[PDB]
Amino acid sequence: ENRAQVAARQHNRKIVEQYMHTRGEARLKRHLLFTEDGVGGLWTTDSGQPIAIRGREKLGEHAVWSLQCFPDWVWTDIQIFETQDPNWFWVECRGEGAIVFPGYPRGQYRNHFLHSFRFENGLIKEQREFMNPCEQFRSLGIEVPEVRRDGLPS
Amino acid sequence: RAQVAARQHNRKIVEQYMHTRGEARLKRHLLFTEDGVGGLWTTDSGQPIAIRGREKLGEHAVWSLQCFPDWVWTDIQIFETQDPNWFWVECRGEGAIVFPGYPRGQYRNHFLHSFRFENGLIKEQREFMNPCEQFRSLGIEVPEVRRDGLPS
Ligand SMILES: O=C(c1ccc(Cl)cc1)c1c(-c2ccc(O)cc2)sc2ccccc12
Ligand SMILES: O=C(c1ccc(Cl)cc1)c1c(-c2ccc(O)cc2)sc2ccccc12
Repeated sequence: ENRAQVAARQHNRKIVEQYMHTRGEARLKRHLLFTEDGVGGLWTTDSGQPIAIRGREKLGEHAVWSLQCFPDWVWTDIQIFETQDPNWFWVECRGEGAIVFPGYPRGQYRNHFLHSFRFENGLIKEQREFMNPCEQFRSLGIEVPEVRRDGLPS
Repeated sequence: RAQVAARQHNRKIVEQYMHTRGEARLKRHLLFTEDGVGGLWTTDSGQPIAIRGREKLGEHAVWSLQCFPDWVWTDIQIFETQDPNWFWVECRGEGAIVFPGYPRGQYRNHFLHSFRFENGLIKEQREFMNPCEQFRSLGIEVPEVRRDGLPS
């Protein structure tokens, strides 16, 4: 049993590494790292609800959009965490690139990210991304509200 | 042996931290090293708000019990890692928010916590969430990214 779990964790780690280092035109094939019904997307949004892309095929189609709106995106400072579940990994990293959203000025986006990767049979079943949307607001020229700090300890 | 022993003890401390509620929050700083750091890494400013030192952490807990008087963490999932001294926690949290100068409200959010250990106690705790939900709980307007040109 431990041999099978050990093997799964070593294999899944290699897929996480591959995912995190995928840049440029290779992003068009990142969806092959997922199960046929795998889900990926952004769990921290302006609205409160995740924006998730469901299915390997739709993930490949979303990649076409991503190469237009995040044309040169890179993940940096990658730290991969194995867990007691051989099929569950977390990643702490940063990310950076141009942001080219419709109807907004071209900007430069930088942020800190946490990723969750859950695996089934050697491929990604669920990827979720967590960040602070305030930095994406700033990259688009959108005003970020401020919590008044006068009454807080300081 | 040395790594295994550390991880089992450290997991107990993470569990204790995440289940500390009510007046026991006033003693939660005793789970940290003398120079331990805790705080919020996802803010409105872009910089962390970190509380530095076990003594300042205990002082901050007094403020926290006033402003989050009934706070609980829920849906707690603790992740050990290949570092026996590094743990991650996925959870939710909820309770009243009583912030200076804002209407009393109810705050609910999803959280990730990072716990790094030194010699049996927490050296660094970091909390990550979506500040837009805290804005909502305070009655602060959340900006909206225009979707019109985005796939839907
Ligand atoms: O970057 C993103 C985003 C969301 C989900 C994914 Cl999978 C990737 C980027 C965001 C939006 C988006 C929605 C639909 C769409 O097809 C493309 C982008 S809307 C919004 C709002 C706030 C923060 C981030 C985003
Ligand atoms: O809840 C918090 C917060 C920040 C740090 C900790 Cl340790 C706990 C709560 C926030 C602020 C705060 C700053 C100083 C202070 O002594 C008390 C609160 S300012 C702000 C801004 C946006 C989101 C959350 C917070």
